[PDB]
Amino acid sequence: SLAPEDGSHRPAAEPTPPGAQPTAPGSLKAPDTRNEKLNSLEDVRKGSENYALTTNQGVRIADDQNSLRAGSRGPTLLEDFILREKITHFDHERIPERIVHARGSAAHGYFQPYKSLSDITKADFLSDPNKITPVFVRFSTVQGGAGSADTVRDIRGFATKFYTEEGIFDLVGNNTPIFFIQDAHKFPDFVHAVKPEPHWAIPQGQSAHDTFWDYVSLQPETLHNVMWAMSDRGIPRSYRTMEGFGIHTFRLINAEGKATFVRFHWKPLAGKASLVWDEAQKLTGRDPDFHRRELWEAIEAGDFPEYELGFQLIPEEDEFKFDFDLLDPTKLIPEELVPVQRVGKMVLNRNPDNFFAENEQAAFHPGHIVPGLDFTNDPLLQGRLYSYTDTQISRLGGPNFHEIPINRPTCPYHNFQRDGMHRMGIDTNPANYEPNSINDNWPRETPPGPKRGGFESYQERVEGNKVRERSPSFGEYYSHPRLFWLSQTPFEQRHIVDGFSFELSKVVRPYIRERVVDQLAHIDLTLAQAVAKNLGIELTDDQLNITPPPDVNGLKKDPSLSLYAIPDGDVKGRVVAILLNDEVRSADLLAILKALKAKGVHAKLLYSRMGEVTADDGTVLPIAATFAGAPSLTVDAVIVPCGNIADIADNGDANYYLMEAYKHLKPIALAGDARKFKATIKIADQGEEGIVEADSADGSFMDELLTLMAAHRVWSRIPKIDKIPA
Amino acid sequence: SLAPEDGSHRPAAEPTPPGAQPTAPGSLKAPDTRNEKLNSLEDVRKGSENYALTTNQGVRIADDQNSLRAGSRGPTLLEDFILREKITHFDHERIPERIVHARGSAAHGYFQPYKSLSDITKADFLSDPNKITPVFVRFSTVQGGAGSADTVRDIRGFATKFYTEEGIFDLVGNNTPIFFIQDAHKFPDFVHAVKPEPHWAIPQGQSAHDTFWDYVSLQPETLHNVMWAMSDRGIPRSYRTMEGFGIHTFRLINAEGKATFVRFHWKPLAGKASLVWDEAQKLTGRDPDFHRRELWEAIEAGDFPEYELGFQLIPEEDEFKFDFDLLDPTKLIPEELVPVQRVGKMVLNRNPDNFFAENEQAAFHPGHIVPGLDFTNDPLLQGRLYSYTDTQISRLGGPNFHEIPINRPTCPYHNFQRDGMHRMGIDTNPANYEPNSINDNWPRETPPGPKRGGFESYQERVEGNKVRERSPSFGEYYSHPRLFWLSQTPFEQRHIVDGFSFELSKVVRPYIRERVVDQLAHIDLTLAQAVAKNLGIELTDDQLNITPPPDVNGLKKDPSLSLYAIPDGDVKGRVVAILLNDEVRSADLLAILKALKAKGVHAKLLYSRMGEVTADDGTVLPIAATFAGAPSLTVDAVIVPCGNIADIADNGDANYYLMEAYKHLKPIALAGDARKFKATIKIADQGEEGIVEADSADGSFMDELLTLMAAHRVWSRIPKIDKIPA
Amino acid sequence: SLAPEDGSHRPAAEPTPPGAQPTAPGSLKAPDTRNEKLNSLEDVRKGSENYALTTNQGVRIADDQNSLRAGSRGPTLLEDFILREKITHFDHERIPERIVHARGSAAHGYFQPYKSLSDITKADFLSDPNKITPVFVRFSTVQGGAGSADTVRDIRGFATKFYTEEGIFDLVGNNTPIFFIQDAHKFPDFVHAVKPEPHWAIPQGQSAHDTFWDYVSLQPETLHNVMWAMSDRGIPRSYRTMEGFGIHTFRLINAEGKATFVRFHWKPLAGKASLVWDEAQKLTGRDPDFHRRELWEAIEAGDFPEYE
Amino acid sequence: ISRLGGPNFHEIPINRPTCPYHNFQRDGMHRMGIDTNPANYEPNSINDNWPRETPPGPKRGGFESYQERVEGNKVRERSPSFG
Ligand code: HEM
Ligand code: HEM
Ligand code: HEM
Repeated sequence: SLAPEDGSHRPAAEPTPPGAQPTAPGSLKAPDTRNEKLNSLEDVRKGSENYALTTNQGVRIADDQNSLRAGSRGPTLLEDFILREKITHFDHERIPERIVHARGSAAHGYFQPYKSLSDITKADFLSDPNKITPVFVRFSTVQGGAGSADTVRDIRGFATKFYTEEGIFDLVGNNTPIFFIQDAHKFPDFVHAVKPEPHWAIPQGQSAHDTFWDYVSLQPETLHNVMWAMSDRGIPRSYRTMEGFGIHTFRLINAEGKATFVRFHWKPLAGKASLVWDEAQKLTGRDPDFHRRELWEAIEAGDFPEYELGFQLIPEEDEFKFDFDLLDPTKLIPEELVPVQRVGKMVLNRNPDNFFAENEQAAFHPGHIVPGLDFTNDPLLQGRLYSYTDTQISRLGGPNFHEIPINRPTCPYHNFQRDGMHRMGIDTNPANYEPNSINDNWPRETPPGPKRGGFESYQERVEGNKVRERSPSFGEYYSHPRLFWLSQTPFEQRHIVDGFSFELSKVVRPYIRERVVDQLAHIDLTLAQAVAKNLGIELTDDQLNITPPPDVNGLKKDPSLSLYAIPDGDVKGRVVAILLNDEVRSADLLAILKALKAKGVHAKLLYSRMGEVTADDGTVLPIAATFAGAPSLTVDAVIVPCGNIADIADNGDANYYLMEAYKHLKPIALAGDARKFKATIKIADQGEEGIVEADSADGSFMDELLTLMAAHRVWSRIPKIDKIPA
Repeated sequence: SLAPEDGSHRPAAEPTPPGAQPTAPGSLKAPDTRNEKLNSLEDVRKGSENYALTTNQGVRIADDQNSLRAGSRGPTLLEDFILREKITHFDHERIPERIVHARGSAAHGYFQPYKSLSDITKADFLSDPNKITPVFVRFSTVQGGAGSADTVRDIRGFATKFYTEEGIFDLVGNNTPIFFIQDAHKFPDFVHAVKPEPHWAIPQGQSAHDTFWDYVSLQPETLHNVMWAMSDRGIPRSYRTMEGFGIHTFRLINAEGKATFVRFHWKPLAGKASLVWDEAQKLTGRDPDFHRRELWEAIEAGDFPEYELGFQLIPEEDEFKFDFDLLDPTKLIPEELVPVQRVGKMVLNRNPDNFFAENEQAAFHPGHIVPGLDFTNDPLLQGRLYSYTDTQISRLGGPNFHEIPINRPTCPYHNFQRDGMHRMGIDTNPANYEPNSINDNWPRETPPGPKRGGFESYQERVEGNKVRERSPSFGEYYSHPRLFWLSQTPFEQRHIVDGFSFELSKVVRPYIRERVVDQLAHIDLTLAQAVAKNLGIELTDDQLNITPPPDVNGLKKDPSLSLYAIPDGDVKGRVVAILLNDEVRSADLLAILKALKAKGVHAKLLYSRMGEVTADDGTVLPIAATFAGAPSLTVDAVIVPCGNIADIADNGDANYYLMEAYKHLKPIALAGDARKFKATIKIADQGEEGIVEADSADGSFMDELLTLMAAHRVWSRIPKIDKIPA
Repeated sequence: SLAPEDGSHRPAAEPTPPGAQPTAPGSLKAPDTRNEKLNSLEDVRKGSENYALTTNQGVRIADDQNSLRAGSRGPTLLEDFILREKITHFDHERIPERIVHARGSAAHGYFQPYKSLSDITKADFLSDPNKITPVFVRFSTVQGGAGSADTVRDIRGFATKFYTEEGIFDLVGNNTPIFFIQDAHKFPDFVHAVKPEPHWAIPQGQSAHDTFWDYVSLQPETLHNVMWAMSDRGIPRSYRTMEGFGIHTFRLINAEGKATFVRFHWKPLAGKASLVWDEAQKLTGRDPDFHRRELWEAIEAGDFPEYE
Repeated sequence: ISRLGGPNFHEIPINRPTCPYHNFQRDGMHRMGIDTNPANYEPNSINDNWPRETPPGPKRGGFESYQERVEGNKVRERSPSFG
């Protein structure tokens, strides 16, 4: 039952493009990629080659194919301890998934700051540009279970665990800069409304159902993050191509004791990019693991996810200087008013070895801060501080979840806590309490100070009566959705209209749709009217006369809110499909592959069957996938070289591949006789912006395609796609 | 610094006698003691001296005395993550106790065979007299909770984990050679009957209640082990002075495939010794931790518990040679018929560092066997095989309880099991199934063989129908109880009678007592009449005429069944109380301590207050405890030196000390005017056997006392003790 | 039939003095003692007389004495679903004990006010003397495990659950009027110092050990409750003869919104009474269930524990 | 047991039998039924041995396994008839 004689079962332990080798555990794929956290996990890494199969008690197994029975056709016997331990472990494999963010994908990496930030914070991980901090990052969706699809419309989580010399700091953020609700007390109501409805547990991974829109229509504080979710921000192309945000205002505390308010940002160095709805939704069917796969394969290829940490900083004396409350997590701070200061870079450069042990069991919690940081009274942040530790208790089995290897600090940890389920650490301290004399009071408290000090809270003044009451300053719900709307390009606005229209069409109770449209009329009447037209709703005279909400501190738009208004495209790590024929013109394929290689763009060679085809010069070309098996959904652009085009000219899958790519706004390039495919996408002979065509592939043809790919999608084609049957 | 300036907070890291120093974690008390398992635990041992106090995430704490509040008389705030982590861990410290044997005391040690047993077993741990195998041993009671008392009347558990090079072997035995029941189906019934009654949860630690004796009276198979429990075997002096037994017949399998039946024995090298019932019972009140303390203090003193492993071996062809079924766990194999062959020595030489992490979390299970051993169809053993894996699941939190450090093998273990709560090992195998080609099928099965082979079951023939039926050969209940009863000394018989008499007097429903007396009359009429007289019950003419059961294979006694018939007294590690007065004669004390020291016997110097006293010659004498503080129950003998005897002659506690010791059959030695105490225990002037007396405490005064100690207790005193008001 | 012909296996369902009859579940000893909470539990009470022995799935069992085997001296078979269920249930009977107060004894009863307290509180259970509120009360020690002894020297817990028409109110108190420490951040340190020491898990049920006195010596705020514990308050004669206190100042709030500060007390109508030390210590050996037994038997006798 | 939290999963409403169920099993996490039987073991006399075993019969009888003949040696072996 062995491996093939040629060694082809084992992936090369070097960087390789997606599809070139089977994927593997990180420590086998990239054994030389190290950091202090990855090294610390070596105590618990288990090999396998050359080892005997055993029970968990170390007894070697002779026959792992059969249960013990009284005769070979007889009953199974109770005394088969080998069968019993294997089946017992299997029967207890599953642990509860996370209440929210159950679907997620993670990797290891490292961070380092660009310069010391000691004038604004004493946090050790930001004190020295040459001090590197290992990280572990998990990206997630919010609503769906751990077996749900990746490219759903949803907010995404972006959680980073920094293993610092002064403790673990978890920055537990999302990919939009606000949340849906203002006070943690409402979190279970909001989550219950977006999650599958309770009688039948439908729908998975979707906010397109009555209960979500019922809640939104009755809680207008949700409308800002709803706008984000209905835009193409809700359907990122990759976890590499979305922004992150801590949402809450936190504090930085320097060695002099000065507090500065801060909001955290991650900027993707691969740039911002999103799918379009129909593409996203079909990809949940054709590849429900698309983002998990893309992240893993980018790290294997050396296309490491990179992100810049950024801080918006506000001095303490400017707390009340905006027209919204800084402590309101439904409000963003526009970068036109407070710029994001660049702070450091994070690089994700190694995949885990075992998804369950490292990803599934990782525990992130925003209460895990370090000296030099502090909280604020944001009432959503305040309630989060209760929930992360308590949940990690039923999910991970007990109070020792910090001893699960992925969660362990790499700095020292010593205290008087003892026992609890699955206790690993064996304490030798004669004392388990303090103050004690019997161990000379060790381990000891440490006064706060500029470095290596004990944690002390910032001594914020508190004055008020004990109340359950929302601050009046939080009761403004429409100005930030309007600012967002007006900062989007015209095509992004169209996609927001379509996202609300699609979702509310799936709400069965028509009055809920009408109440959402009335909320939209309080944001922008153009938006309201465009959604109402798709729902066959007519706005009333009163609704047409609602006064628009005020500008946000004088702003009419802020272009940093748009994905696309400011070009930021980076083609390295993108992928093109190359549709082969049985006699490819090898000069075209040479020119194509050379130009893609120079820009770090990968190729996938597709055909109508698997195996190999031979080019005109004898080059044998292995086929990555069939046209049906790896649809246009999964690539960024499509190139069709010349050769024997008659082999594929009448193939329905090949023609549909181009039609889907065209409808989804992807760049298409056709060389030579492949130009006959222009006819299937039912447009021009003089050509069209977005379709690169030439007698042969070459420097100029590839340059033009690569420039298209740098702009991500061909937005100009939008009006030509409603007629295409695809 | 809170430690005293003179360093007297820290115990000496060297062997010291009981009470000389405070006790400590084993690796701090005996850092030079090692073995392969202790060395492998080093990676999870945590120190304390010189480290900062932190959260579990490694953040240094500055103030561990106060919660975060809004003003120093204000409400506590939810953002106090340091308080929250500390209270959350504490809130979750407890795990379920074991269903039975919840009260237990454990130690590390090692085992070595005296010679290779390869002719009868291929078990690696028995293959070489130079091969030393680490062990971890837990002794326990059965019925009471983890917080119940040590010196109850009960069966004791004796469980040994051997960390072999071919797997963990757990020998999970008790301190009697049979069990109460024949088939595992009845275990919940028996245990429910012995355990506190379900309406009110009384009594703890005791079988002296209606439900236990109701079950016994209805299930005469229980009578053999009940006889053992009612004897002084139910009240051992120490875990170091009891026997252990595997109970079941197992098999040894050699390299040629030959099976030999085997029953396992532990022989205590300190000899056999037990308390008397009134002493045991009072000790549960004065020191409920007396056996746990004694085991720990013996190891800290260097009085290491030592046991010889022995095998009773029966050839396969002798399966049916006895009057009873070898597979019946209510029958013993008399050592007159099959002698115990010595196999090796186990020495327990290190205490744990942390009781919870190493004792509470240890998991022993008799299904953990290694190549060279195998099971038999004993129907109690068969059912045990189901129970120990399952229970260790709710108890220890999941299917990865072998990764808890004390449970881990020291030999390699590799397999395709994955996940489960609290998974520590991070598997790098590309495959999690076999057969596989992707990892060339590793880890791989191993054929059985003479050494280092895979486990294969012995191919025993099975023939019969699927039935729920007890074998007729098991249906004999009285002959082994009678052999036991006949093998006892007269004083041991008297204690058995008194054990039954006391227990049945606590049974509230009189017919249950009557039904039990009827079962006794099927064993031995003398026994049944003596118990009946104590209960005011008169035997009928029919009961007086029940034919005794037959002898066992012609035996009418076997002295190996008695604790005391064949003297095996060791005094090393025993303890003597020395009662001081305010002006002790130093020449007496010097003599006493010198002789005790030469024989390895400990002393505790007692008085009517703490502090010190001064001898006649000015020597300062440190007092260990007061008369009331360390009662006679806790020592093996009592010595009173001369001096100012009028200081203590009318001290009620000093008098009571001697009466208690006397009642409990302990040797008592009186020097000089300490002979005035004869009147308080009613001793005549010619003296009496068991009271050592003289003008001073030498020539042969110490030799006579140490001779009485070697014989444990003064049995011949028993007729005199009923008069003494104590 | 295994019961004796004369029926002396079954205690009479009428009050009887301690030792006169075997003790029995409450609903069999006193079937006509009722309150709203005891009546609401009727849906989950299960009987036994005249019913067949079954699996948990309702399958009747024919032989509850033997495992299924291949021949009557053969190996046990994995298809024995009856054995498997019965052993699986037994293997999971235990749950974690309480972190503190693990040893306790409980009874049902009821509470009634002497007068309407509406001028000081709007709490509905205090609003009318004819309003009866069921209670369930658990008394406990603090340090020992659930199988430790009753007459140790310790603080005792006195916890009452009031099943009111406006919600459950739990009054979770002890038998002395203060506690050992000031701020909850220190609770795990104090409890760890009083509990059995971590290396060897001794001593059970006792504060007479180095780490407790270490902490006391270093934390003089403890000294007041230590005084109480070393007095005979630390060794009550019975749960019926000790006082109870909520310890903390709470607030009462009336219908006008006025707050009054309040501390809560329970006064034993049987009076206050304690053991002496040598008697208490010896009793932990002769009857470690002494307090649990005394409470049960007092109720079976009609000597109901009463507290104001 | 691990999925549903303990050995009393039969008392979760959807899993409950609609016929009678009585036995001597007790306790476990999440125990809903409050047993009033003085006995939690059998054989017992203190409750006249109830609940009681029921012999097999044509209707409403105790379960008994069919007495199939077993013959062979203790082996980990796939029957050749399955190959
Ligand atoms: C700004 C608003 C919030 C953001 C950005 C946020 C972000 C996230 C992210 C990214 C995760 C997944 C961490 C991972 O990958 O494992 C998560 C999990 C969780 N969140 Fe939050 N969340 C927010 C609000 C809240 C609120 C208000 C609560 C409850 C009061 C909460 C309770 C949870 C819980 C229960 C989990 C599961 C944690 C676990 O099992 O380990 N979240 N959150
Ligand atoms: C010969 C008869 C038996 C002997 C000598 C025996 C011995 C022991 C001993 C010494 C322990 C304590 C191990 C330790 O110190 O942790 C124990 C625990 C246990 N026994 Fe047995 N026992 C016997 C029969 C049974 C049977 C028939 C069953 C169930 C079918 C059973 C179920 C258990 C369970 C559930 C535990 C607690 C295990 C744990 O939580 O780790 N015992 N037994
Ligand atoms: C005046 C001070 C306190 C008193 C009077 C008090 C009283 C009690 C009582 C009577 C019980 C047992 C309830 C029962 O019978 O089930 C109990 C249990 C408990 N107490 Fe407190 N206690 C106090 C302080 C604390 C503090 C400061 C903490 C933690 C910060 C705490 C945590 C606990 C916990 C964890 C249990 C176990 C509860 C359970 O498992 O159900 N106690 N306490």
